[PDB]
This record gives sequence, structure tokens and C-alpha cells, in this order.
Amino acid sequence: MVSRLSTGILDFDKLIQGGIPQGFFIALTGEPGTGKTIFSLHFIAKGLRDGDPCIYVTTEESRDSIIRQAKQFNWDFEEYIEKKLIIIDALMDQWSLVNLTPEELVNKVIEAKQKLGYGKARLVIDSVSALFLDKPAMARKISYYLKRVLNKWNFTIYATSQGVEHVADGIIRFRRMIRNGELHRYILIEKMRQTDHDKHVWEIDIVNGKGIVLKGRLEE
Ligand SMILES: [Zn+2]
Ligand SMILES: [Zn+2]
Ligand SMILES: [Zn+2]
Ligand SMILES: [Zn+2]
Repeated sequence: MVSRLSTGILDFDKLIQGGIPQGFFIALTGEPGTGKTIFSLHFIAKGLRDGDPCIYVTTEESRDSIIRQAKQFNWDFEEYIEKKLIIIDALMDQWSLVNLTPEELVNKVIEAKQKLGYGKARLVIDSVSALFLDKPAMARKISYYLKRVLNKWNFTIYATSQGVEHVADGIIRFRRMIRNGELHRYILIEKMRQTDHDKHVWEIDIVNGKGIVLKGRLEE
């Protein structure tokens, strides 16, 4: 039916008929510390292992932090750098963003894509909200532009945010909750075009050396 890219989490792929539709713009929404970056690292890790060109744009953390985080889950991004992976640091060389504007970000991503060569690509923009902190009302116009142009350049895109959702082809929501001294984390596919997606909230775990693990389905 459609060409789907694995999330890197098999149990999650089951929830969306094999994975994310190629060319989609996917909004990952939720409070800080809810697993959105890790979820994204899975997507890139899987792409890299698949031979996909991969680009990760980071606006809150350093490139090194992203790399260290990935190592936590037995992903080794270092030797892919400038070969099949470019991490663009919007928090701070040629793969840096001076100004956090939408066009500067796209131009830099396209520059990176030219370095990495032909082929379907994965892009993470973590986070897309950094683009409109000061222009909250531009969120929709910015996301439409980002989606149109990045899809044109053969990307399937994850965009984290802590109008984006409405422009997005899919929406995955992340939650955390403390109850009786316990932390519980949850994920929900709120929207996914062209996909008979699961509508249940799922409990997830973040496990060292593994990453996000689906623990079970919530009812009602
Ligand atoms: Zn570095
Ligand atoms: Zn729990
Ligand atoms: Zn739906
Ligand atoms: Zn049910």
C-alpha cells in the first residue's frame, strides 16, 4: 500500500502497520523528559543501520550530548558522521545553525543532504518549537513550509515540540506521570494518515542498552 519506514521499535511498528509512511511529517508532542528524543534516536539509528542518509537537528542539547545519549542504548553514531549521518547543532561547525530561523534550518539540512548523497532520508528536528518561541502564531505557516520543502527533498521527518500538529501527517504524544512514588510513561498515536493505527494508550519503559520498550496496552 504505502512504503513505510520502521521506527526502530518493532512493538511500535505493529501499531502503525509496519512503520511511518515515507515522506510524512510526524509531530512528537509532550512535556520535557517524556522520551521524545530517545524515540527519535531510534528512528535515526534504524535508518543508519538501513543505509538511509540521516540528519538530526538539535536545538536544546549539544551534538555530543546526542551522541552520548545514543551510546546509552548501544547506538554508535560516531563512525557514521559525515558519511551517512549529520548532526546539526542549533545550540551553539559548518553543521551549526547561527540563526534559528526556518529557512536557515532548511538550507542547512539541504546542504547536509547534498553531502550524504541520493536516497530516502530521515530527519529529526528536535525541537521544531525553537523555531517559533518568539513567534508562536507563525507555527502553522512555518510547519507547512518545513513540510512542503523537506518532503520535496526526500525526507521523512520527526518534529518534536515541548499549528504544528494540524500540518503534521501523524501525531505521537508522550506522557509521564508520578503515582505512589512510581514514574509511569505513556505513548499514544493520536493521528496517522493512511494508517489503521492503534488507538490505545501504551505504557513504555526506557531501558539502558535498549531504549524505549512497550510494556502493555491500557484499556478504556
Ligand atoms: Zn562534537
Ligand atoms: Zn507503570
Ligand atoms: Zn486516526
Ligand atoms: Zn481496548
